[PDB]
Amino acid sequence: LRLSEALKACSNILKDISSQRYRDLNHFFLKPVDVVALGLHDYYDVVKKAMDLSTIKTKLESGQYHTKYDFADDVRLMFNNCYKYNGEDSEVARVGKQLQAIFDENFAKVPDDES
Ligand SMILES: CC(=O)N1c2ccc(-c3ccc(C(=O)O)cc3)cc2[C@H](Nc2ccc(Cl)cc2)C[C@@H]1C
Repeated sequence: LRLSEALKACSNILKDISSQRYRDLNHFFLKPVDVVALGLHDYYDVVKKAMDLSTIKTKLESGQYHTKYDFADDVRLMFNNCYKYNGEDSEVARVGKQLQAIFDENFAKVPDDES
């Protein structure tokens, strides 16, 4: 599975946002939400499709994203699930916003899909 130049750039961004350098922002997003471990009420009444950084990596590296936009859709899904479930004043949403801002700045530099 050889990725396009755009999706290789996406892989590098994903690695960067998932890295130890941002651990205080990303640790909440590394692995799937586990309703039992986290004590959550009503999570899947609010969130239709869960997403997290490990799943994004699996999907990217197994060829499930055809364009950089498919990849970005799942990054945004992950963040939006967090905001909508937890509320934007929650601690986790606040760090999410910081991580998303880093993602957005870097994703704007990814080349065209056909290059
Ligand atoms: C992303 C998201 O929306 N949620 C989420 C996901 C993972 C973890 C989590 C992840 C790893 C650990 C750990 O390494 O121990 C602990 C909690 C925690 C949460 C959120 N819980 C939480 C986050 C911050 C604070 Cl100060 C208190 C509670 C719940 C939410 C569903």
